[PDB]
Amino acid sequence: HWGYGKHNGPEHWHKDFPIAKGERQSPVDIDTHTAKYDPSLKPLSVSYDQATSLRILNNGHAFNVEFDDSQDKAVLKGGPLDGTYRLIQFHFHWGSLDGQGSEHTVDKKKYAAELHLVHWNTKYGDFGKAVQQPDGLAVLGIFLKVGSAKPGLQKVVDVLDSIKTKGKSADFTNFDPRGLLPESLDYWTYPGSLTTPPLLECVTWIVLKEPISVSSEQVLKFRKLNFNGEGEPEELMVDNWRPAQPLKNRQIKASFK
Ligand SMILES: O=C(O)Cc1cccc([N+](=O)[O-])c1
Ligand code: NI
Ligand code: NI
Repeated sequence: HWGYGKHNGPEHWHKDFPIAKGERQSPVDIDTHTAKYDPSLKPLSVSYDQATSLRILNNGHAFNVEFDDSQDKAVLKGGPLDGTYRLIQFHFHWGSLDGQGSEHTVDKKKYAAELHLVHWNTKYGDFGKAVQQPDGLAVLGIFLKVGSAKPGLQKVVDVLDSIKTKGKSADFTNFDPRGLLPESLDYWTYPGSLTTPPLLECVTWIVLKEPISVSSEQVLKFRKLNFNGEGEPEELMVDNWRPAQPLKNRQIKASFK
């Protein structure tokens, strides 16, 4: 019964999941000066025109916007990836304050939040099987800074009062995740892991260099969510980020010079 506190937070997870101290854990600090430009990288293809959003769920640690992943409707290809990766969900990690919240850091800089678009490799047939493989997932990570509002985020922000507490869901159809992407698809990539239990080492991370801007008011609404279930004492859903982990024997590659 894990979480983000003093008593059950990241620094405890290893007792249940020894993989927490593994060789390819995420997130990491991205040292921009030491990431090497890789000309082998094929260009990134994000194909979200046919996406079908279904539902938004407060899972007790974040909220997930879930997609129909029963066909190739929203897919990621190219970049560092071999093959086709299907969008299953996106979620965010965020802070109690604007000065923290991202999982990845960039030269030790923390952003206010980070958006994760989670995709699984179709060669494995479903998500559950994909997470058992070293190349099972591709997560597109996008930093959020506080400034101007992000218009394409507002639909997400407005429904959050309907999923305040753990286990609540709401219909969330017709949402276009294209409206959450920055202009540039320049990226860093490295092999890593999920950042909550069970911490599986199944992720090719693709972290975009260009952040999106969201308003103060938008992020404030994320911080009104609750970790707890309805009828339990209120614990605001904030600081649901794992800190940077050791890079170990990995290289971070850049798609750009
Ligand atoms: O890495 C995370 O944010 C945690 C996590 C936990 C469980 C599933 C996830 N997913 O990527 O579908 C992600
Ligand atoms: Ni538990
Ligand atoms: Ni995540």
